[PDB]
Amino acid sequence: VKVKFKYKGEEKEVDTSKIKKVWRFGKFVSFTYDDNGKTGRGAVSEKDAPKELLDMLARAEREKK
DNA sequence: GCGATCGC
DNA sequence: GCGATCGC
Repeated sequence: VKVKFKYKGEEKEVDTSKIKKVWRFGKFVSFTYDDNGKTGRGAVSEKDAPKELLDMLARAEREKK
């Protein structure tokens, strides 16, 4: 699933298969992802988040140490 | 300031 | 250990 978001006001897209960590941050769903060997950070407003990312968020929470 | 991650 | 990164 492709996640579309804005990074410094510019459109960006990341596949869920590259996403690492996902968490709720206020009104946003924050995430980190693998950007060809480097950590990338992105955020999408929760109301705009696709289902696949919201499902990953749920899983992340249930299993957080 | 909000939550967490994660660079250094 | 501490502080920048992400949007606002």
